[PDB]
Amino acid sequence: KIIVKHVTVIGGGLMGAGIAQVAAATGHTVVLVDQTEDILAKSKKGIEESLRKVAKKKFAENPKAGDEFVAKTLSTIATSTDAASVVHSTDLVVEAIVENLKVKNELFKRLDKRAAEHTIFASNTSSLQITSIANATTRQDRFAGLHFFNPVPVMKLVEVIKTPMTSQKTFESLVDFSKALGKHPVSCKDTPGFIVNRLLVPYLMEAIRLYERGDASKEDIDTAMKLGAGYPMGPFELLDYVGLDTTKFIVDGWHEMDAENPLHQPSPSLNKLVAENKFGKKTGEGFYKYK
Amino acid sequence: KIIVKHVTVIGGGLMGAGIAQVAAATGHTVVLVDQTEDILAKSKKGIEESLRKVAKKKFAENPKAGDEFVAKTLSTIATSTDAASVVHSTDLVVEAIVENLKVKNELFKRLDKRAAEHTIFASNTSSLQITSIANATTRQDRFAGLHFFNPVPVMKLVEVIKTPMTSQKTFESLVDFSKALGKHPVSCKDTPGFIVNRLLVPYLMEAIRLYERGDASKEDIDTAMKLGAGYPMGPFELLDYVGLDTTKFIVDGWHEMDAENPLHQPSPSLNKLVAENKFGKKTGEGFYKYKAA
Ligand SMILES: NC(=O)c1ccc[n+]([C@@H]2O[C@H](COP(=O)([O-])OP(=O)(O)OC[C@H]3O[C@@H](n4cnc5c(N)ncnc54)[C@H](O)[C@@H]3O)[C@@H](O)[C@H]2O)c1
Ligand SMILES: NC(=O)c1ccc[n+]([C@@H]2O[C@H](COP(=O)([O-])OP(=O)(O)OC[C@H]3O[C@@H](n4cnc5c(N)ncnc54)[C@H](O)[C@@H]3O)[C@@H](O)[C@H]2O)c1
Repeated sequence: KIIVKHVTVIGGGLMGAGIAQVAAATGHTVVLVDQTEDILAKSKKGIEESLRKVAKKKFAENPKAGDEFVAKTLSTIATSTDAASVVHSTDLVVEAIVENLKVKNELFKRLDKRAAEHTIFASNTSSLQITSIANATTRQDRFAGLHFFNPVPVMKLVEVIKTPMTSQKTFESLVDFSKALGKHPVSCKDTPGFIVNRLLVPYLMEAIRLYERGDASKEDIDTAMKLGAGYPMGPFELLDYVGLDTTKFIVDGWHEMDAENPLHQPSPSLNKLVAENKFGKKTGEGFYKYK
Repeated sequence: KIIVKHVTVIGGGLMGAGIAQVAAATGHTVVLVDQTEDILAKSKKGIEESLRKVAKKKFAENPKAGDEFVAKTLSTIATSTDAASVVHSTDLVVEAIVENLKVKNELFKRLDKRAAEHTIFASNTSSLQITSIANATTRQDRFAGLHFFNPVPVMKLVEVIKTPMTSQKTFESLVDFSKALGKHPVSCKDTPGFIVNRLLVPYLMEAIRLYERGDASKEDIDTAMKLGAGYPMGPFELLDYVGLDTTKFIVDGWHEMDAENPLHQPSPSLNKLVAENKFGKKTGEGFYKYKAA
């Protein structure tokens, strides 16, 4: 079996940085790749700060160990601005760059030529057909989806997306890697939305349409789902938390792919908020105003 | 204002008994109504067993206290087989009987003649237009929906449904009553599913379709929604928990009113289980099998 040990994470953003951190924390050798030295420096800095925040807690009764732990985990993460030079002998490449199909495909088409034979390619894409990226290579049997959830270092779920061409060997390798990260992997075919978003987003859009219809206030709907369905956050609180722009992008995609399905119909309210740059918590305002 | 003190609860089933229990526990005088003295005896007995179970846990440091609590609550719950015999002096009627329009309308059409003038009529129905029931009476301004959730004694939410004719006075009165019960009322128009079921049920159906479509197993979908979305129960565990027959019933209704809507298309797997009398935890088998206690 191909036991993933050396991992190459391309993209030091919210997800990429978290992926790199959990891999390193769990004993894997990591090379985090991004476009500039500045982006990388900031990315690794946030990883350190996150690790320290946790250490200061579990190592109160021994500050020494705490710092050794952080230094150790942080020392097993390398950085680079040239992915091509790092994939020569990497066991796994996990991509988490800008959500743009053209950019992603060029990336892998290029990497496919440098990566070792056994190297597995995986995308953390939320709204893109894994197959639409696996065909940019001649490594389809070792290409798959590995979808994580933010905050990566906390969220225990990982969706292992297998395409019709993905081998069983590649699948089990990713399932074992997921468990090695201390995650609980589930399986799903290469369908839009996979499992979570496919069943969550459309529900959130329905929550918005109920409001636009004037049937109930945003506040009551949120209260209804929390007390009534036991959800951690009401649909609008969650919409703001995950980003209104992010949500809109996913739904618009499914809409352009099947403009007939009533579940993907655009929301006037959602568009207006995205228009006037109100993306939710990350912008200080979405359906609700924050801090 | 007219504060609800006397409540007539019609239906001693799962929902009704719970409603009576919470109302009586919070200081309201209650009359539980059902078809036979036996059914009523069984319901009130179930209310006692529930109160004593809550007592042993709350008054563990003083069983005597817990016995007084139970006895006091149980004492303010009278039982009658004909509601018309007590509504002339009740403040609110909360109906929770079989889910059938004709039966409900016949019930309220007749109670309308006994209930005092100030009496408010409320239906706990899940799949019927409140308005449809209200027009069986000439008291539409004092008619509304008061939708609870099982187990009533635990679930804090209560949906107060206002029809175009419900008066502001009736609405406020029901909201206050909701708070007096220790619940949290939310407002919604008389639309199919109200809030919770309108957003919950269609989602449960998509879960089933995702599975029947063979994109993922039931087990992984449940795991995915529990860990990825933070839900207490995965879609298939919740389906089995609320009732596959209860669910199929609600969806068929919506499907019937708007047959072209894809969101209400029937589930082959759901129908098959329902047809085989596999209703979920109620029968020991739904999408999953359970220990027939
Ligand atoms: N945004 C979310 O809420 C979310 C949640 C789950 C999964 N995702 C998935 O994660 C990936 C990135 O999302 P994010 O939130 O981490 O993004 P982000 O914008 O925070 O970070 C992406 C990083 O990629 C870098 N980047 C862009 N193009 C690159 C290229 N050609 N090569 C190398 N680095 C490049 C950027 O400079 C940036 O630092 C996407 O594939 C997306 O579908 C996003
Ligand atoms: N099942 C749920 O989870 C749920 C949740 C919310 C609301 N509801 C609603 O609650 C109501 C009852 O549901 P339930 O689960 O409590 O039912 P149930 O089957 O447990 O009990 C219904 C009770 O109504 C009585 N009944 C029938 N016809 C009657 C009549 N003409 N007069 C007086 N009593 C009569 C029966 O004898 C029975 O004891 C329905 O309107 C339903 O849509 C159900």
